[PDB]
Amino acid sequence: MNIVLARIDDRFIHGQILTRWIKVHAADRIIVVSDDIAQDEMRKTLILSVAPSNVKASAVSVSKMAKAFHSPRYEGVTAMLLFENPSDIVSLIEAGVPIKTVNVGGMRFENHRRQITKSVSVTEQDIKAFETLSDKGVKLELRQLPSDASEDFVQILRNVT
Amino acid sequence: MNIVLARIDDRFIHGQILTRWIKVHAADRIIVVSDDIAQDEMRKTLILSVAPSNVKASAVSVSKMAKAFHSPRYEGVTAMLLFENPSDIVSLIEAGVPIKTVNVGGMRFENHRRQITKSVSVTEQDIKAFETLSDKGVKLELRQLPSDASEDFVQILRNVT
Amino acid sequence: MNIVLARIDDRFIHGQILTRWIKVHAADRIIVVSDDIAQDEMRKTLILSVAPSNVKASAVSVSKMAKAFHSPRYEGVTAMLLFENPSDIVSLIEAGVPIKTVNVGGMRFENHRRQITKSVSVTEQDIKAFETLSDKGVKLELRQLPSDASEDFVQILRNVT
Repeated sequence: MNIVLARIDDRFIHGQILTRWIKVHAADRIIVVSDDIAQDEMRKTLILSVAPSNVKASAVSVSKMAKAFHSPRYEGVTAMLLFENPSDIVSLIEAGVPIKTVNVGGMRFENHRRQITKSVSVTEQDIKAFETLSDKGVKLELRQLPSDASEDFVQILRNVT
Repeated sequence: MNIVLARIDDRFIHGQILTRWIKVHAADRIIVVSDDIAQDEMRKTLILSVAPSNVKASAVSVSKMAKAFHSPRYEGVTAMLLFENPSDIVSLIEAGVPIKTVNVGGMRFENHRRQITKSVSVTEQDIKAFETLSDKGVKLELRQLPSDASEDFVQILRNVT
Repeated sequence: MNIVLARIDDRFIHGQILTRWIKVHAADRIIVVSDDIAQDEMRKTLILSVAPSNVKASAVSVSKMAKAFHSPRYEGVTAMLLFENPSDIVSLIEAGVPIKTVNVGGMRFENHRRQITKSVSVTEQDIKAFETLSDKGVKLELRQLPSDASEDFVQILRNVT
């Protein structure tokens, strides 16, 4: 399977954002990878119900994604993955799915989170995982649209701790 | 969770009806609450597949709705509930979800039902539940669109028995 | 339940093809009948997510289809079935659902398949089932659109073996 973009985004299929990434990479499908969202009936449906037509969408767990990534059915398929956070990306790599770059899009603020950028807010578990990701050599970029200039997330995160 | 309208409607996501209620209350999501529909794979999909985009939709059971209503994830969220009948509304209130008013939209006729209005047909179990609903103080209104004048369902139902 | 067309198509809800059959028969719902697709979470969603609105869609197994076909809820309902292959059509008939004609649309080529027409490729199991289908008296037709002239599949398949 050809993974064209792995993106982090708390809000998922919001506004014209995701559509713009799609038109640009010409992807066949969007897959939300998250164990929580895959076992939660009220949230799997509700996420995949505002995704664009002419585009297949589905929500699976880190385990099925791992299995699907290697399955021959989707051989050559062009996809774009959506993640709620950086740990499931780590969990997915520890299942044998190579992810070259990750586009950090947004992680909504909460009272126990630490705002790092206008759109990204992290916890302690989030930071460890962003670390581990640079350790596995994964490029970490920050931007909403294909037209915003790519900022380096690593430099941004470090200047904060 | 902010419940802006609890509606009874046998036919669900039919015509422009539901869309009109949505534009008017500006709701983020539509949730179908029914135990039968939530365990029936051929009906959960089939109901939520003709719902409008720009609107998240999902079908849960009286039990998960109860749980979700109080969950902090959906805190402040604006929703509109859809019901097949008045018993599940009673069942939902006996789970701790306060419903102020209920908009009776339609309950299709059947051979063992008693037609009460052009669009509502009830059974004996339906009537008991509409009673219990006025007992819990729930306002019961009748109308299809936000523009039809609100008729009183209670007075209408009583004039029939 | 009134079955207006039973169609074989590996690619499912692709292009304007299916929509054209729908407008022509005026069907309320599209049901994908397949045991594999019904138990595969990443594929049930992903198939039914690119189907047209104003049309209810769902994916069930040969067993539930059998059950639904006879259920009184969907009495009189007008539907169109989608199949991945000819065996599940046989499996469905051995459950008590009469299918008069089957429209062969496409079965994508693979390395272990034998191309029979520009769009149909079969295996040994496929052929036996197409046989059994002519044995049960099921008319087998070939065409993509309601406007292409109906070719006979049986004559086409035989000229190949």
